[PDB]
Amino acid sequence: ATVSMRDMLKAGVHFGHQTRYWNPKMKPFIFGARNKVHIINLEKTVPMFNEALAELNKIASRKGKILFVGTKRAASEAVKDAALSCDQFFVNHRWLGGMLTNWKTVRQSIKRLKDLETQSQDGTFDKLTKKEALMRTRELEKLENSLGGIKDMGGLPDALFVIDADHEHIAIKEANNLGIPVFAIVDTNSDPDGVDFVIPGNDDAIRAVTLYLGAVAATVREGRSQLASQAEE
RNA sequence: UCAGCUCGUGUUGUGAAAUGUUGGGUUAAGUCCCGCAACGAGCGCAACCCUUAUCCUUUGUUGCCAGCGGUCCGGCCGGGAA
Ligand SMILES: [K+]
Ligand SMILES: [K+]
Ligand SMILES: [Mg+2]
Ligand SMILES: [Mg+2]
Ligand SMILES: [Mg+2]
Ligand SMILES: [Mg+2]
Ligand SMILES: [Mg+2]
Repeated sequence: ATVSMRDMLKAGVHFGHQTRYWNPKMKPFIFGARNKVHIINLEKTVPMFNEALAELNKIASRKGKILFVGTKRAASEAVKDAALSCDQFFVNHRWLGGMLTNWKTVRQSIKRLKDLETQSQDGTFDKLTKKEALMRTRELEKLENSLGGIKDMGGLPDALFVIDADHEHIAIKEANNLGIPVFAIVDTNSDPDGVDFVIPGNDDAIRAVTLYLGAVAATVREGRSQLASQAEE
């Protein structure tokens, strides 16, 4: 695709963790070690990323919903920006256990967030007796921080794209439970067993994270434009 | 009158069960915040009730007497609404 080994090398995709923290299941994707730090095999990274991008493009063309999951402090704002410029949904703060498997309950929180936003736009807060308004705006802030990116999702997504599979093991487990395909960036210290589409690469570097997110956003934009509530655009 | 006791859905365990409800703080309080495979909800806590402590408005008799006028010195009388 558009991404090539050279720009991943520039970003730092090939850097992993220290050898003592590795998961032995990452041995096929590990190229070697330098200064007691693993080096991911970009020669394997590139085609796997291309295949994941193609599958994401197909999912977007079929009018599917893409959930971008990443809550690390180095990928939160990047994930939010990618999802916003891609018109898909995101979770960039702490994943609530049961967001997908207990969606019938998380829906009520989504509705409460919508109602609080409507009240804020109305102006019932200054009608309220000050302390109640402060409590309600604090609740609005908390609900926006938690479920801001899935407010308009309206149901289970058709695909998850995850940064730091190990950090988001709960989301990946829920997606495996529900049958939702998982594309994920898997570092050398992570277990790739639950991931349908593994992309070995650095998940701690802001440059690499932005590279992955930009490629995914671009490919899903093309996939969406392929249908766009029409025949072919 | 102790701050406790539970449920739904989700998740863990072959199972009895567990989690939530534990943890760091804080409170009279499972009180509240932060964290967190939990997300929410109910009965309890608190508040809504009565009374007491301050002020304002209205009303002023059988209750009151500051300014007045008398007076048998008793708000006693005419009055006054302070
Ligand atoms: K056991
Ligand atoms: K339960
Ligand atoms: Mg990493
Ligand atoms: Mg208990
Ligand atoms: Mg218990
Ligand atoms: Mg309580
Ligand atoms: Mg808790």
